[PDB]
Amino acid sequence: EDPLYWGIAAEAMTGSHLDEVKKMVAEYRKPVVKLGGETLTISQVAAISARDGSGVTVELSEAARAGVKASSDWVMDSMGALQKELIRFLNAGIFGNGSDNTLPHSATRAAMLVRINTLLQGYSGIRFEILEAITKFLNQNITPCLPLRGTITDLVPLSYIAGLLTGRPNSKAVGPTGVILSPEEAFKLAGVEGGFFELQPKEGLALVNGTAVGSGMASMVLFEANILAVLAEVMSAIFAEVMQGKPEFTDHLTHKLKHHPGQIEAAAIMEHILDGSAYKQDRYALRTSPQWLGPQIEVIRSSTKMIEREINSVNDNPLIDVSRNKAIHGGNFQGTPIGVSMDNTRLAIAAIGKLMFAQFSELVNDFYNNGLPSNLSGGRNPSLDYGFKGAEVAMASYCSELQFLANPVTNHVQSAEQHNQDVNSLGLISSRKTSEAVEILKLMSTTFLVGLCQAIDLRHLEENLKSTVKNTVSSVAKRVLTFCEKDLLRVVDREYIFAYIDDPCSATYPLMQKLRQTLVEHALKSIFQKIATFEDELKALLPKEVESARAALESGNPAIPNRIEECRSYPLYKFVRKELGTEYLTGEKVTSPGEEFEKVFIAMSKGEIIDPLLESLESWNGAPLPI
Amino acid sequence: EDPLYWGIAAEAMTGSHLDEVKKMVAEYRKPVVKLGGETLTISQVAAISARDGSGVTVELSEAARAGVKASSDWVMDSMGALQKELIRFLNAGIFGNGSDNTLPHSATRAAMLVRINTLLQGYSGIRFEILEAITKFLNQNITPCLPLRGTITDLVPLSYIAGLLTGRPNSKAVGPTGVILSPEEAFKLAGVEGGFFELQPKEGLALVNGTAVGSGMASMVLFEANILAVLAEVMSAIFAEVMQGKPEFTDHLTHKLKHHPGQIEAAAIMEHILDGSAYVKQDRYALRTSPQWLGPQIEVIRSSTKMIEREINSVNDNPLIDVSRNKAIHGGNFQGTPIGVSMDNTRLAIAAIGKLMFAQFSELVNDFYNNGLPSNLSGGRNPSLDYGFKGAEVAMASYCSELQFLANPVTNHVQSAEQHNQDVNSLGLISSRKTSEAVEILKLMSTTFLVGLCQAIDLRHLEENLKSTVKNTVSSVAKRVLCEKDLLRVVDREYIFAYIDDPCSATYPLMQKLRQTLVEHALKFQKIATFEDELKALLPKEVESARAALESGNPAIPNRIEECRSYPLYKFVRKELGTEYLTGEKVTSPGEEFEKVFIAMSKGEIIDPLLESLESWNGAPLPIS
Amino acid sequence: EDPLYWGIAAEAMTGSHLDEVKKMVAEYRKPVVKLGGETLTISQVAAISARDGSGVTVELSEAARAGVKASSDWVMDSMGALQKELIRFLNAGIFGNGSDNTLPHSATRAAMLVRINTLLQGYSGIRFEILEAITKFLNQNITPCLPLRGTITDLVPLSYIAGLLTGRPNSKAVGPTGVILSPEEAFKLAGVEGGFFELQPKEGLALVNGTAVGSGMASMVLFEANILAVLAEVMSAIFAEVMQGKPEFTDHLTHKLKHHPGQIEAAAIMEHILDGSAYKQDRYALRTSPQWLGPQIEVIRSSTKMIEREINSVNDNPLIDVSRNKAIHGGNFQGTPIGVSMDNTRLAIAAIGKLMFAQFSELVNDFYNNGLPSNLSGGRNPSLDYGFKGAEVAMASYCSELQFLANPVTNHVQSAEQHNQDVNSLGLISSRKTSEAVEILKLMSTTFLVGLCQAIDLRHLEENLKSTVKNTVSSVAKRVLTFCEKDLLRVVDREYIFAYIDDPCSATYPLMQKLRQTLVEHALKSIFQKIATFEDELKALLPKEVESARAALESGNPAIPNRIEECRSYPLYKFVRKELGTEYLTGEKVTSPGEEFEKVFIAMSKGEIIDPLLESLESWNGAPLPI
Ligand SMILES: COc1ccc(/C=C/C(=O)O)cc1
Repeated sequence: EDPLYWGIAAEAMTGSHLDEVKKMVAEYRKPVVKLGGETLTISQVAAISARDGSGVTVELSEAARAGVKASSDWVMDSMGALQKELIRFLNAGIFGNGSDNTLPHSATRAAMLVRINTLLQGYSGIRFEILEAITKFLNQNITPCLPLRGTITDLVPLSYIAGLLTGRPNSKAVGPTGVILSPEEAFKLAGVEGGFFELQPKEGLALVNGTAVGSGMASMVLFEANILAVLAEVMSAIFAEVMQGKPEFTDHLTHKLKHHPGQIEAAAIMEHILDGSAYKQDRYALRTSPQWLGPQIEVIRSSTKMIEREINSVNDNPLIDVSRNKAIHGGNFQGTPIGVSMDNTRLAIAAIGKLMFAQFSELVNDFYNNGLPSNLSGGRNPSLDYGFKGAEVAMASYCSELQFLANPVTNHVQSAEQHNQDVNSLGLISSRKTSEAVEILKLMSTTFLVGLCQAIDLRHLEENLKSTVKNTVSSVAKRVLTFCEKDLLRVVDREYIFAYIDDPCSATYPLMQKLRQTLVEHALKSIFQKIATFEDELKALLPKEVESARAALESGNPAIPNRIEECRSYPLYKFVRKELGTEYLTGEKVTSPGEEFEKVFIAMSKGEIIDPLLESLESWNGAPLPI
Repeated sequence: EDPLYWGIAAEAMTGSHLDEVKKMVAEYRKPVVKLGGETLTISQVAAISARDGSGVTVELSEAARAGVKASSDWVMDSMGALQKELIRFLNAGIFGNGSDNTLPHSATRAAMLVRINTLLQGYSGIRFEILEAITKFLNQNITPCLPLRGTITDLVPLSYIAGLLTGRPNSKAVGPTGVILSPEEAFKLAGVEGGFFELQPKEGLALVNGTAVGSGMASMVLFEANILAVLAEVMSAIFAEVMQGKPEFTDHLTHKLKHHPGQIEAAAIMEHILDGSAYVKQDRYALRTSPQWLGPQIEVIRSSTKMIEREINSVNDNPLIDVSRNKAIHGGNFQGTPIGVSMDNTRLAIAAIGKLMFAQFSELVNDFYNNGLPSNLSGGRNPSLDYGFKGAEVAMASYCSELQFLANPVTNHVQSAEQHNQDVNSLGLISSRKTSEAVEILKLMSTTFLVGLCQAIDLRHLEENLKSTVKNTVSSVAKRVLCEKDLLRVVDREYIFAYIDDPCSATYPLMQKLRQTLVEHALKFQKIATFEDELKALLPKEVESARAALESGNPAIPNRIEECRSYPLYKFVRKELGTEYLTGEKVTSPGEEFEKVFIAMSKGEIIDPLLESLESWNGAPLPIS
Repeated sequence: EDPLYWGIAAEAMTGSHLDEVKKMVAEYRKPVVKLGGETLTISQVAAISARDGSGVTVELSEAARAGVKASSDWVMDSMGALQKELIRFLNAGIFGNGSDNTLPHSATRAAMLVRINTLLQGYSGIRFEILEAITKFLNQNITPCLPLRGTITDLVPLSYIAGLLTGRPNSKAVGPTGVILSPEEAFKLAGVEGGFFELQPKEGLALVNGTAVGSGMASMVLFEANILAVLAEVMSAIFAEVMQGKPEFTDHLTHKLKHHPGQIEAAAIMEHILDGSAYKQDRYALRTSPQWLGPQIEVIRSSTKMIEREINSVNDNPLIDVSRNKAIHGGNFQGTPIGVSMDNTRLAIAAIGKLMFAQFSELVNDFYNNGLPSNLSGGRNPSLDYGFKGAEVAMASYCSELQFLANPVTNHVQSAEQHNQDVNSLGLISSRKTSEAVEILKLMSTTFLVGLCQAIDLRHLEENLKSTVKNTVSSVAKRVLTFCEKDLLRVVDREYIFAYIDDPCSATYPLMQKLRQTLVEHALKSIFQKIATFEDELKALLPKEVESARAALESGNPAIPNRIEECRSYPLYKFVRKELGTEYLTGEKVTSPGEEFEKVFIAMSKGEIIDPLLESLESWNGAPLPI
């Protein structure tokens, strides 16, 4: 039914993207990664790549040993300085001093995990003992030092894993605390039984022939990319809340009629956030965000399945086919799936960043943000509070560099190795630039998320102070003006609080101006003789009441509670504010926006945003609201 | 008659690029960098950016004190909390954990230096005392911690220099040994007296409104780029030396007739190396066209240098305080377009230089194109257990591909920023960062190529010695067993490394062309087998003894490189640094040898031997014929 | 003094960039191009490349014949099917059907001119007769058909010039009117004496070995680029006029203190426009335009000198050195100066386009354009006139594609021709993408220039109608209100005309609102009883007077004449409006913005914008105003 395996690949793209992320997070946090050569996922690669003391360990399935020993025994039967030479001349990378030219140790761990899983299928002719030794290195967090560059997708970097296994004099390894270790010391601390391995024929190739380094980092990258995409879907909805945008842009009819599944899910996710919210036309960063993100999600998801197939592949050469009693020469080391997927993912990451920059730009602009103060200024004095103006420039710098990284790597192939490798995938290089793009998207996600929480608090401030103004205006009108008191309060309804609240009784601001106009309108239809009195009484009472209401709110005793507390998006806000301690940014305090950004960005790097994010949708049935 | 200052700029681009590099190096090594707001060079920025204990210090010219105090007093006489707010909201950068999101402290020192120089002209309205404090931080190697990202070209990274000066609670500084310091501790170690500064009006803008970070690092990059450009020129000649290429490709007529000065100087530099080569006794484009290829790259790098050298002596403040007319001048000198343009153009030139190195390296290691050198430049007796630079060649392609990727520009990704008030911005520092990345990758290719050239040199030394050996014993077997004039001609023509691993191998040419040779003279046969039996019994012994003698340091014919003008770089790599001839019969790997050169290169130790290769050059091409 | 020729190259970068453009335009329009092998300029290449019947002809200097015959005679003395073979196998281009794969005929003419000038030096060993034959083809406008692609910088395209000279059966040529011609017909119509040439040794190489095609189109490109740069400098100043921006951004102190000569000239040019103008803080597209354009001009100018040296070079191989009696083998065919200069110019063209898009965006936005109507709407009814809204989207599409073309071509080199050409410059390809970028910049220049003229007329309308409102308001106040009449007119001074003029007496617009406020302010200090009367009289008179004033202006009889008539920028406006007939775009007429854009864009393609542009600066002394 499925001779070319199109069908089984299609079966993996069914279900919602969120569910995959939910499952992805679930198996990431499982305590044991069992390698059988067929079931490795990017979440398991990521979980192992972490050096945060999670406790995760790697186990090799004994069901695969028989196949591994068979191909190994086959090579010995068909038959050692050639293996020593292979590792020597491939040690051609450059470390220099420092870590700027060394592969990140978490990326080395990813490569080590993938390198094992791609050798368990049993077609590589390498001793199971070597696969067990690399597992000890992972479990005891003993990482060999690999060069950052030197591969076109990974003879050179992988040879530094073989160099540690064979006890090369130049081989170095890092301990759990950053200590430089010699090969002997590395073996002693990892518990590798016996001494250094004397590589048998084909064992050298089995270790260096393969795409594990590129595919390993691509797995780490795509794990973070799948989270950040969902985080982009939810933040677009939170963005629509504080922007008070028309929620019909999520209506399922609109998206159903495009058939794009990524767009339909994205709109359904946002609809679910807005459907449980207590809060010409809207601009594109808001109204078209489902159309904009849909394809990006479809790309990250499709790219995820490419890598997952790669990390469960046999990418060495030649293939030892015991069943047929012959070695098969091929080109499964050509890591084209890595370069293509990372180039496509990097562009999608940049498209996500562009939308976030566009949304952030709307949020901090009083021309577009529907009443919020310019720069999301939070202080009583807008002239001594410029809020996120500095962050807005940073967002432009983030986005600009993201669009530069969106360019591909795979269109720069060189005819290499005496033109024998006249085509090569550049996979790892692409994974490296896509990792850089994710980290910048994390910078943008940190800044954007803290701004939304600032806007949330400002909406909470708007409602409380708009009520205080109403009460004082009504109290003063009942005193003095006795249809005229009903129209006076409609003015307070229409005017944006943050257009006058820094000085409620300034004759140049719209409150006192439009209040007077309403009185003049009625006088023409003595209401004019009382204007002077009304403005005197209001000038004496309103400033005191506004200040009182703001202090009560700042003191935690608001007259009207923050509506976010009853929003489906509350967990993310609760996480930033309550759990992390991210504080309201105001020009009356010394705390700078960056200091608040550190908290979210650090936690986001520790994966602490996964739970509050998923909790915002945990009651979603995975379907749109009926139309 | 130079009202627009075109001519002053054109006068700067006269003389050779080399002389400019020699002056640039010599100034890098001066023990004192005196700032006057007008004479700052990239070499001075590079020398101060270094945190290597060189001892270089910074002095402020007292002549600029008056102008500085004038604009400072004018502002105060024109009249606080706004200066505290300015630095607060511009502290919008993210550091996280580690140093991945932190500006390298060397780049920070560069920014601090340029920041001082761009305020000494007297048009910024900032107290001289603050400039003196930053100078203490530099000379005491007390560096504030700046974020790597957050600017569109430097209100944000520059605000963290101001954050240190004002004693912000989140402000962090690092000591010479990497120890993190508080703003109070920094002032103590730095020697700054009086405590934190309470910024006066305009002083906040004076500190943060410059282009110092972008321009500061472009100076570091351009310093490295200027040197690597000359290194690429010299190595192209050494490449043409070990390749035995026709030196006719450096004939001045060819390059005189194109007029391009970069191509003329490049052709003339390689001509000087080849004209003084002891090997003196068509080619492919990586060799025959290298001057045409490198010429334009040096012109862009040299042009880009002058752009940045003007930027680091400019006044990028705003507003400018003009006391002579008693008013502030609002403009846009903070627009760092010269940084983004020069860095985009320079990165493309770096990529073109790297592309040439890759093509040359490829020719040098391919036995089809390297004129008798062994495939992969293998140095062992058993080529089946010595693949030489095959792994390095793969790394070169990886270095080259990522460089072509970085060759793309940054300045074509401008976003309409800050509520669309900054609807154009230069992105200079971002471009400086990517060009700096391209530079470090080119250092990887130069290290690998340079060590590869020394390998090729030792392989020509092995070839000549073993060519002489085979000739001799062939004449011995010829005189004793027997013709000779043709048999001896076979040895001179044939490539050593086509048969030397097994000279008398029937499948190899030496023990085949001699048969063909003897049979030819016979046809125009009974003495063949005896001569072969005599040669088979004697040639392995004589070859192994001469090869072992060369390995012990007492070869028959000495290495001709010692009598070449290119010897300084070989002596430095092979003798001074300890780099060793790579061979599969030992366990040392190519990387281990690359490490020695890359580290030395990262510390500037390649500069001296490089310029020494051209010390005797008069700066002009030798005459025609 | 100048052994490496750095000095003589530096001497060519002295003087103002404008002067070079002035000289450039001067020699472009000279009737004869005399080739001596040393003095060819891009303006002469451009003038010859034109097929517009300018009458320009090419003359070969007899001073060069001696050198040409010497090297030719030298080859014959040192010594023919090899020349026949060289041209045959290099005829490997593909034309297909149509012109999408054919080199533009003007680009072929550029290549032909450069190909001659690079063979007149006398080091190429080719018969002077052949150089004379190609000259006939140029003078009689007989152009061989060259393929668009097939060169990495030009064996293949140049071989189709040799194919015409040797009468190849596949060779085709185009006539002055587009007629396809065979080689025989081409010779007959051009007047080439004798039959087809039988190429002697080295003559085939002399024709195909060289960079003429890339350098030829680079010359055409840089001629237009030098004009468009000056046009960008002037339009930034005109932009500042209609924007009513602070002119101190051109103050020479600011730019003198950066030392950047391109910035100093750009600011001095703008200062000169504004210094003779009768017309939070300003934004960057305005205030930093000299900083932004300076480097772009320095790049185009420096790139110009690279190409001019290339078109006067000997780029064939081997070089026949008669003086030394030996042929010199080298690599002057490596067209690196072309690729580098075109890549750098393309980026600068994109930087110019980005600033223009930024400026256009400010101009059409009522939040930023300082009183002009949104979209530069010109009709009485803003709801039926959206002005340049459609053009603003087009500008974004222009700019976006320009930033894509800003990417380089020279970082995509392939190891070619059995890896003998392991490095190559890709010059022509780069020239082709830079030509595409210029044409898009022409689209942006057309649209932006017509918008400025729209804004000019709107400023003329603003002044006339603001005066009409003043007179009616004063006439009504003198009637009814008799310090109060002086404050009423100050309101008219402060309010932007186009914020209310479409309905001057709407109670929801700011005119009637802020007029009433001023009356109420005075009444509180009976002035209140007369408000109703004042608004009745104004409602009856003001609409009639506004309409009368607008018709008088539309009828050519404005009460106040258009201040542009006395501006140094008047020529460009006079050219667009008067000479070309570009009409005021108003939603009350059927004419669309594109129709007006055709006129300017067509004329700009015919070089008709050079004179009005230069006339705006013809009285500039080439120095900044004293500080
Ligand atoms: C991002 O925060 C900012 C933005 C703008 C400025 C002033 C700029 C000028 O003087 O033209 C200062 C700080």
